Amino acid sequence: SQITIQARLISFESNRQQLWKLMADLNTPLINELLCQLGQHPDFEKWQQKGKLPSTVVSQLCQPLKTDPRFAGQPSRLYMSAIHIVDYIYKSWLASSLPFPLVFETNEDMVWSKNQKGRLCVHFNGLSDLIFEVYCGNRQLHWFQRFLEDQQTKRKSKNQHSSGLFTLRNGHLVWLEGEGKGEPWNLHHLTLYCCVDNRLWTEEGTEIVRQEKADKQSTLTRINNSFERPSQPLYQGQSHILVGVSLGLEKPATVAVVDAIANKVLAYRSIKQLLGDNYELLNRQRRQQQYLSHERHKAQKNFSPNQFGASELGQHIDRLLAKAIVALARTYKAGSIVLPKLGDMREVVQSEIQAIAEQKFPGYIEGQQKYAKQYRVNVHRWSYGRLIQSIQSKAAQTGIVIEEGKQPIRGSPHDKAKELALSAYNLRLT
RNA sequence: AGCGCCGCAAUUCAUGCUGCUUGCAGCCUCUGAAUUUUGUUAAAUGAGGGUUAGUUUGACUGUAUAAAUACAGUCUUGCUUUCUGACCCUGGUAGCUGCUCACCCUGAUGCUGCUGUCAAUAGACAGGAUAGGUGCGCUCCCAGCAAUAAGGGCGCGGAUGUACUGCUGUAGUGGCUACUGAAUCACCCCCGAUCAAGGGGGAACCCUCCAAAAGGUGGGUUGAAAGGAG
Repeated sequence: SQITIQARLISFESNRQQLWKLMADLNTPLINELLCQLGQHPDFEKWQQKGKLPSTVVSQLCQPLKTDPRFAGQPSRLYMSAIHIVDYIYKSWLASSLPFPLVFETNEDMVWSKNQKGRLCVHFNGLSDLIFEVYCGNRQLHWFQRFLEDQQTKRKSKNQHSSGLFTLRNGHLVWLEGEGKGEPWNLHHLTLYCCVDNRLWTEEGTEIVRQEKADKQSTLTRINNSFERPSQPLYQGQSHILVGVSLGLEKPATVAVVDAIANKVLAYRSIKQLLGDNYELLNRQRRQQQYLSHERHKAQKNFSPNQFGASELGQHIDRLLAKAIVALARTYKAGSIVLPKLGDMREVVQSEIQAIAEQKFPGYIEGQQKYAKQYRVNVHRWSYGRLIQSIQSKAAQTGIVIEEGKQPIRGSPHDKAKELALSAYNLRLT
């Protein structure tokens, strides 16, 4: 699946300042001016009647800005970066003191080469003089090494390699703000974000992609190419087994590995089981959540800038749950991980508070509402969207599917997980 | 008092265990779920602001496997995050500034709360998280204040006046920028780059050999995990 890999690009002060002048003082002005000229263009409104502006506008407004004196000329790929950035920003709008990123559509825009010291280096097409190396960890090193090897593998074939099978597919070159003062090229740390596809790493995965990619002069000309390709068996997840993930307030995500054929349950993996040594994180996140809503509502107008919202502990917990759920779907050979819909979750939470209140104080409504009010204080709504996103990401990475479900309104959390998995299996026939 | 968490107990169980008839039967050593109970000089959550290009969390190749996986060997690079651990501080001055304030009444997802000494409310040297609630946390409670939610009272110089200000400072409390002191570590320590870069020196535990023991070798562990950037 798609995944973005980071790397710190490193070169000398001369090359860095050259790039800085190109971007911050000769292309960031280009970006801003193209943005206003999009704003100050006579037929601005007529396109909003459709709600989308096609690629025509930037295509015709790209070239008049080549010889504008304040721009001092850019390499062609930097013009492509600018036009793609304005495309991205106006698409994000139609729904700081830091230069706009650089956008590279394909890998051929990046040339890789080993130096005498052995490290990988990357230049960009149309630049050819800046020798930005690549800095990264082992979790990313094999990625860049494989990009270099595929580059070396296309040239030996006299450039008869299809571009899709290449591992690296996109790339973002951005500056990142830091501390200190002085010049900003030696202050903002350049970083390369590489977008790849794991589906195109394992040899079996690579051979999977050829069939649909044909779906016309060179449609099948250079499909077959060996590369260097590790062969690892594709994870063949058998169906008939679903891992429902009941989402709730007190138990945010409890799973039950259901064998739906005989309605037998294979594994009631609770959250204390889905997290292990990471269970201590769960309550911790709530300790932060109850904190934030206390401070966020305190400064009602958001006037006071404080540190609330400090950590991404929710993100880490949520991806930990994703990893554990996919691992526990593998261990029982599950053919899906089942999640409910966030659209059908606003009522689920409130039904849960009401049911817990009734089971704690039966009939005594004036005490039921009291208990519910002090229960909303202590246990807050989970970041369910992050959970669903991270679980879908890990499921795509490993290969298991995510299908829609329908959480039951009442019952035990394990009972809700089991019945949610069964409901998803029932909907699977549809 | 109330509520959420933690797991100490019991009970009932299984998602757990036993040779099966392979789905049933039986019992709670390991792994857990629920209900109730309990808070023990006990188990386990939790406990303030920062700090590493940190270690493990990798990839490939042969074997074993019905396999998650284990071993052997080759390479290795540092990106962004989460814990844990260790460590450092609870900032100094120079500005732009917020936000509120006759005196009152209860009081608000209102504010503050650590030990100790001097000292007088208000706070200075020095310790430092174990920062009020004896299991822990809290929009709950308490102690204090409340001008810094409301909301309702109520006043001296003034107003052409019908509105509004003084009693508002030589305050209380939050932001922004700049110069600044300590950590700049992941077994410990020294030297370096922090657009690059690693190399020394050492202690704790090892597997094994020279022998006969000790001692002296070769290799290895000295916390782990996660990741799609918008």
